Amino acid sequence: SLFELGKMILQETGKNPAKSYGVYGCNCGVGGRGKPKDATDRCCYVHKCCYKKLTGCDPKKDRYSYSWKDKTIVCGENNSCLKELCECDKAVAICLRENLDTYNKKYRYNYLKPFCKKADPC
Amino acid sequence: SLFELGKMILQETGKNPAKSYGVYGCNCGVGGRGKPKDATDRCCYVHKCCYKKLTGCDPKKDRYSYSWKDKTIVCGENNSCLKELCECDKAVAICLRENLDTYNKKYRYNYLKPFCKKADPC
Ligand SMILES: O=C(/C=C/c1ccc(O)c(O)c1)O[C@H](Cc1ccc(O)c(O)c1)C(=O)O
Repeated sequence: SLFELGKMILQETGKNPAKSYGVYGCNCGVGGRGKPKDATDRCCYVHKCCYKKLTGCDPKKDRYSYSWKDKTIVCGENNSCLKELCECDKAVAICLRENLDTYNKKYRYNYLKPFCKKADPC
Repeated sequence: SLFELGKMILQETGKNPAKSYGVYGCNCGVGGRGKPKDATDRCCYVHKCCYKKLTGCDPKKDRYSYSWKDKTIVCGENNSCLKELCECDKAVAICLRENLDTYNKKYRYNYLKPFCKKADPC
Protein backbone atom coordinates (compact mmCIF):
# COMPACT_ATOMS: atom_id res chain seq x y z
CA SER A 1 0.00 0.00 0.00
CA LEU A 2 0.91 3.66 -0.06
CA PHE A 3 2.12 3.43 3.52
CA GLU A 4 4.67 0.75 2.72
CA LEU A 5 5.79 2.51 -0.43
CA GLY A 6 6.29 5.79 1.42
CA LYS A 7 8.20 4.08 4.19
CA MET A 8 10.51 2.30 1.74
CA ILE A 9 11.22 5.54 -0.06
CA LEU A 10 11.89 7.26 3.26
CA GLN A 11 14.14 4.44 4.43
CA GLU A 12 16.13 4.22 1.19
CA THR A 13 16.37 7.89 0.31
CA GLY A 14 16.10 9.65 3.63
CA LYS A 15 13.64 12.12 2.03
CA ASN A 16 10.07 12.92 3.02
CA PRO A 17 8.55 10.71 0.37
CA ALA A 18 5.27 12.49 -0.42
CA LYS A 19 6.80 15.93 -0.28
CA SER A 20 9.82 14.99 -2.38
CA TYR A 21 8.26 12.60 -4.90
CA GLY A 22 4.49 12.98 -4.61
CA VAL A 23 4.23 15.42 -7.53
CA TYR A 24 7.74 15.10 -9.01
CA GLY A 25 8.29 15.32 -12.75
CA CYS A 26 6.02 13.57 -15.22
CA ASN A 27 5.79 10.19 -13.48
CA CYS A 28 6.27 10.42 -9.74
CA GLY A 29 3.28 10.40 -7.45
CA VAL A 30 -0.13 11.58 -8.40
CA GLY A 31 -1.28 11.18 -11.99
CA GLY A 32 -0.07 8.85 -14.66
CA ARG A 33 3.03 8.52 -16.81
CA GLY A 34 4.73 10.86 -19.26
CA LYS A 35 8.07 11.47 -20.87
CA PRO A 36 10.57 11.30 -17.97
CA LYS A 37 12.26 14.55 -17.00
CA ASP A 38 15.28 12.82 -15.47
CA ALA A 39 16.53 9.65 -13.80
CA THR A 40 14.42 10.12 -10.71
CA ASP A 41 11.35 10.54 -12.90
CA ARG A 42 12.34 7.42 -14.90
CA CYS A 43 12.39 5.47 -11.65
CA CYS A 44 8.74 6.45 -11.17
CA TYR A 45 7.95 5.61 -14.76
CA VAL A 46 9.32 2.11 -14.30
CA HIS A 47 7.42 1.84 -11.01
CA LYS A 48 4.10 2.69 -12.62
CA CYS A 49 4.79 0.20 -15.39
CA CYS A 50 5.57 -2.40 -12.70
CA TYR A 51 2.16 -1.78 -11.14
CA LYS A 52 0.48 -2.01 -14.50
CA LYS A 53 1.85 -5.54 -15.00
CA LEU A 54 -0.24 -6.69 -12.11
CA THR A 55 -3.77 -7.82 -12.52
CA GLY A 56 -6.25 -7.50 -9.73
CA CYS A 57 -3.90 -5.79 -7.25
CA ASP A 58 -4.57 -2.43 -5.60
CA PRO A 59 -1.21 -0.78 -5.19
CA LYS A 60 -2.70 2.05 -3.15
CA LYS A 61 -4.68 0.00 -0.65
CA ASP A 62 -3.25 -3.51 -0.48
CA ARG A 63 -1.26 -3.63 2.75
CA TYR A 64 1.77 -5.84 3.05
CA SER A 65 4.64 -6.48 5.42
CA TYR A 66 8.27 -6.31 4.59
CA SER A 67 11.43 -6.69 6.60
CA TRP A 68 15.13 -5.88 6.52
CA LYS A 69 18.05 -8.25 6.18
CA ASP A 70 21.56 -6.84 5.90
CA LYS A 71 20.09 -3.38 5.20
CA THR A 72 18.14 -4.72 2.26
CA ILE A 73 14.36 -4.92 1.89
CA VAL A 74 12.93 -8.41 2.06
CA CYS A 75 9.53 -9.04 0.47
CA GLY A 76 8.38 -12.24 2.10
CA GLU A 77 4.58 -12.24 1.58
CA ASN A 78 3.12 -15.40 0.02
CA ASN A 79 0.07 -13.58 -1.43
CA SER A 80 0.99 -12.98 -5.04
CA CYS A 81 -0.25 -9.36 -5.19
CA LEU A 82 1.40 -8.48 -1.93
CA LYS A 83 4.71 -9.99 -3.04
CA GLU A 84 4.61 -8.28 -6.41
CA LEU A 85 3.58 -4.89 -5.05
CA CYS A 86 6.33 -5.14 -2.48
CA GLU A 87 8.85 -5.93 -5.20
CA CYS A 88 7.67 -2.96 -7.31
CA ASP A 89 7.93 -0.69 -4.29
CA LYS A 90 11.32 -2.00 -3.22
CA ALA A 91 12.63 -1.42 -6.75
CA VAL A 92 11.47 2.17 -6.94
CA ALA A 93 12.81 3.01 -3.47
CA ILE A 94 16.22 1.58 -4.47
CA CYS A 95 16.11 3.41 -7.81
CA LEU A 96 15.26 6.73 -6.14
CA ARG A 97 18.16 6.23 -3.74
CA GLU A 98 20.53 5.35 -6.59
CA ASN A 99 19.60 8.53 -8.37
CA LEU A 100 19.49 10.84 -5.36
CA ASP A 101 22.35 12.94 -6.57
CA THR A 102 20.42 14.23 -9.56
CA TYR A 103 17.21 14.99 -7.67
CA ASN A 104 16.13 18.39 -8.84
CA LYS A 105 13.77 20.39 -6.68
CA LYS A 106 12.67 22.31 -9.79
CA TYR A 107 10.64 19.22 -10.72
CA ARG A 108 9.22 18.60 -7.27
CA TYR A 109 5.82 20.23 -7.61
CA ASN A 110 5.01 19.63 -11.21
CA TYR A 111 1.68 21.33 -11.64
CA LEU A 112 2.03 20.79 -15.40
CA LYS A 113 1.81 17.00 -15.27
CA PRO A 114 -1.23 16.92 -17.59
CA PHE A 115 0.84 18.60 -20.32
CA CYS A 116 3.65 16.05 -20.10
CA LYS A 117 4.49 14.50 -23.44
CA LYS A 118 2.92 11.05 -23.79
CA ALA A 119 4.90 8.22 -22.30
CA ASP A 120 6.05 5.28 -24.36
CA PRO A 121 4.00 2.16 -23.78
CA CYS A 122 5.19 0.12 -20.87
CA SER B 1 -10.13 20.36 -23.18
CA LEU B 2 -7.60 21.52 -20.59
CA PHE B 3 -6.92 24.52 -22.86
CA GLU B 4 -10.46 25.87 -22.70
CA LEU B 5 -10.71 25.11 -19.00
CA GLY B 6 -7.44 26.98 -18.27
CA LYS B 7 -8.55 29.89 -20.40
CA MET B 8 -11.85 30.17 -18.55
CA ILE B 9 -10.11 29.92 -15.19
CA LEU B 10 -7.73 32.68 -16.15
CA GLN B 11 -10.59 34.81 -17.55
CA GLU B 12 -12.75 34.36 -14.44
CA THR B 13 -10.20 34.24 -11.67
CA GLY B 14 -7.17 36.14 -12.90
CA LYS B 15 -5.00 33.30 -11.59
CA ASN B 16 -2.46 31.23 -13.46
CA PRO B 17 -4.64 28.15 -13.68
CA ALA B 18 -2.18 25.26 -13.59
CA LYS B 19 -0.01 26.86 -10.94
CA SER B 20 -2.97 27.84 -8.78
CA TYR B 21 -5.27 24.84 -9.23
CA GLY B 22 -3.27 22.09 -10.95
CA VAL B 23 -2.48 20.37 -7.65
CA TYR B 24 -4.81 22.17 -5.24
CA GLY B 25 -6.49 20.35 -2.39
CA CYS B 26 -7.98 16.93 -2.76
CA ASN B 27 -9.88 17.55 -6.01
CA CYS B 28 -8.32 20.23 -8.15
CA GLY B 29 -6.17 19.41 -11.09
CA VAL B 30 -4.20 16.19 -11.34
CA GLY B 31 -5.49 13.08 -9.69
CA GLY B 32 -8.95 12.07 -8.67
CA ARG B 33 -11.46 13.18 -6.08
CA GLY B 34 -11.24 13.18 -2.31
CA LYS B 35 -12.83 14.84 0.72
CA PRO B 36 -12.78 18.55 -0.14
CA LYS B 37 -10.52 20.69 2.00
CA ASP B 38 -12.31 23.97 1.47
CA ALA B 39 -14.66 25.83 -0.86
CA THR B 40 -12.15 26.04 -3.74
CA ASP B 41 -11.60 22.31 -3.46
CA ARG B 42 -15.35 21.65 -3.38
CA CYS B 43 -15.66 23.59 -6.70
CA CYS B 44 -13.18 21.08 -8.09
CA TYR B 45 -15.04 18.11 -6.61
CA VAL B 46 -18.25 19.19 -8.33
CA HIS B 47 -16.33 19.75 -11.54
CA LYS B 48 -14.87 16.27 -11.62
CA CYS B 49 -18.30 14.77 -10.89
CA CYS B 50 -19.63 16.86 -13.79
CA TYR B 51 -17.01 15.35 -16.07
CA LYS B 52 -17.99 11.86 -14.96
CA LYS B 53 -21.57 12.37 -16.13
CA LEU B 54 -20.59 13.24 -19.69
CA THR B 55 -21.24 10.80 -22.53
CA GLY B 56 -19.80 11.06 -25.97
CA CYS B 57 -16.78 13.32 -25.41
CA ASP B 58 -13.42 13.43 -23.63
CA PRO B 59 -13.04 16.26 -21.11
CA LYS B 60 -9.20 16.23 -21.20
CA LYS B 61 -8.70 16.22 -24.91
CA ASP B 62 -11.71 17.49 -26.77
CA ARG B 63 -11.70 21.07 -27.86
CA TYR B 64 -14.91 23.06 -27.88
CA SER B 65 -16.06 26.53 -28.73
CA TYR B 66 -17.23 29.17 -26.29
CA SER B 67 -17.44 32.88 -26.37
CA TRP B 68 -16.23 35.36 -23.84
CA LYS B 69 -18.06 38.60 -24.48
CA ASP B 70 -19.04 41.18 -21.86
CA LYS B 71 -17.21 38.88 -19.40
CA THR B 72 -19.82 36.20 -19.86
CA ILE B 73 -19.27 32.64 -21.08
CA VAL B 74 -21.62 31.20 -23.74
CA CYS B 75 -21.14 27.53 -24.66
CA GLY B 76 -21.59 26.32 -28.18
CA GLU B 77 -24.13 23.59 -28.92
CA ASN B 78 -22.93 22.11 -32.20
CA ASN B 79 -22.44 18.97 -30.10
CA SER B 80 -24.52 18.13 -27.02
CA CYS B 81 -21.67 16.54 -25.10
CA LEU B 82 -19.29 19.43 -25.80
CA LYS B 83 -22.02 21.82 -24.67
CA GLU B 84 -22.28 19.96 -21.37
CA LEU B 85 -18.46 19.81 -21.11
CA CYS B 86 -18.28 23.52 -21.68
CA GLU B 87 -20.87 24.02 -18.95
CA CYS B 88 -18.82 21.92 -16.52
CA ASP B 89 -15.83 24.13 -17.15
CA LYS B 90 -17.78 27.38 -17.02
CA ALA B 91 -19.28 26.36 -13.64
CA VAL B 92 -15.92 25.55 -12.07
CA ALA B 93 -14.34 28.74 -13.34
CA ILE B 94 -17.13 30.81 -11.82
CA CYS B 95 -17.07 28.78 -8.61
CA LEU B 96 -13.33 29.26 -8.30
CA ARG B 97 -13.66 32.99 -8.89
CA GLU B 98 -16.28 33.22 -6.21
CA ASN B 99 -14.20 31.35 -3.66
CA LEU B 100 -10.90 33.09 -4.25
CA ASP B 101 -11.44 34.85 -0.92
CA THR B 102 -10.70 31.59 0.90
CA TYR B 103 -8.08 30.22 -1.46
CA ASN B 104 -5.29 28.80 0.74
CA LYS B 105 -1.81 28.61 -0.68
CA LYS B 106 -0.96 25.90 1.85
CA TYR B 107 -3.20 23.65 -0.28
CA ARG B 108 -1.79 24.74 -3.66
CA TYR B 109 0.71 21.89 -4.09
CA ASN B 110 -1.04 19.09 -2.31
CA TYR B 111 1.48 16.29 -2.44
CA LEU B 112 -0.80 14.37 -0.06
CA LYS B 113 -3.61 13.94 -2.62
CA PRO B 114 -3.51 10.12 -2.45
CA PHE B 115 -4.18 10.26 1.32
CA CYS B 116 -7.42 12.24 0.93
CA LYS B 117 -10.38 10.57 2.53
CA LYS B 118 -12.76 8.81 0.16
CA ALA B 119 -14.81 11.29 -1.83
CA ASP B 120 -18.56 11.18 -1.95
CA PRO B 121 -19.57 9.01 -4.92
CA CYS B 122 -20.86 11.28 -7.70
O1 LIG C 1 -1.58 10.09 7.43
C1 LIG C 1 -2.02 10.56 6.40
C2 LIG C 1 -3.15 9.88 5.66
C3 LIG C 1 -3.97 8.88 6.07
C4 LIG C 1 -4.99 8.54 4.99
C5 LIG C 1 -6.29 9.02 5.07
C6 LIG C 1 -7.20 8.73 4.05
C7 LIG C 1 -6.82 7.98 2.95
O2 LIG C 1 -7.71 7.68 1.88
C8 LIG C 1 -5.52 7.52 2.87
O3 LIG C 1 -5.13 6.77 1.75
C9 LIG C 1 -4.61 7.80 3.88
O4 LIG C 1 -1.56 11.78 5.85
C10 LIG C 1 -0.20 12.18 5.95
C11 LIG C 1 0.72 10.97 5.89
C12 LIG C 1 2.03 11.20 5.15
C13 LIG C 1 2.52 10.19 4.33
C14 LIG C 1 3.72 10.35 3.65
C15 LIG C 1 4.42 11.53 3.81
O5 LIG C 1 5.64 11.70 3.12
C16 LIG C 1 3.93 12.55 4.63
O6 LIG C 1 4.62 13.76 4.81
C17 LIG C 1 2.73 12.37 5.32
C18 LIG C 1 -0.09 12.97 7.24
O7 LIG C 1 0.51 12.51 8.25
O8 LIG C 1 -0.63 14.11 7.30
